Amino acid sequence: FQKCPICEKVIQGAGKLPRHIRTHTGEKPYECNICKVRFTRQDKLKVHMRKHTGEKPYLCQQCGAAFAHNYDLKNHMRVHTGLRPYQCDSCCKTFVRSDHLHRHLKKDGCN
DNA sequence: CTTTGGGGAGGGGTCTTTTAC
DNA sequence: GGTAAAAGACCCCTCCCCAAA
Ligand SMILES: [Zn+2]
Ligand SMILES: [Zn+2]
Ligand SMILES: [Zn+2]
Ligand SMILES: [Zn+2]
Repeated sequence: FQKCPICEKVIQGAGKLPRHIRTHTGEKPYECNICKVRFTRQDKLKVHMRKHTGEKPYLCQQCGAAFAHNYDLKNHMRVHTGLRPYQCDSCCKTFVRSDHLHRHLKKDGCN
């Protein structure tokens, strides 16, 4: 949509350019009034408030288990299916999180 | 020794909803 | 009444870090 005036990086998000250039300041305008811990963006503050309020919006269809994070629900699925989701296309190894697969590719030669 | 698994964080994208023109 | 930009809601990703395999 538009280009960053500082880092000259293009953002495809509509209206997300102000969000990007606000990170260069380093400010944390959003503050948790309970724990006095400040975050970078409003949505990050909102998910942090789930810790204090105890809300568990993510539900398992069959288990009924409630989790505060989407990935926690995804990990719970692995106790039902027993399937490790991420797979390396060359070394034929499996991983339980996406960054673990990325770490394997960068750090090791896979083979 | 290296590798794995998870917590917490920041950073971008898409869809929708509000808001300022 | 209409339009476009920003904010929200939620999604995804990787990185730093470190007990635990
Ligand atoms: Zn920038
Ligand atoms: Zn808090
Ligand atoms: Zn379940
Ligand atoms: Zn591999």
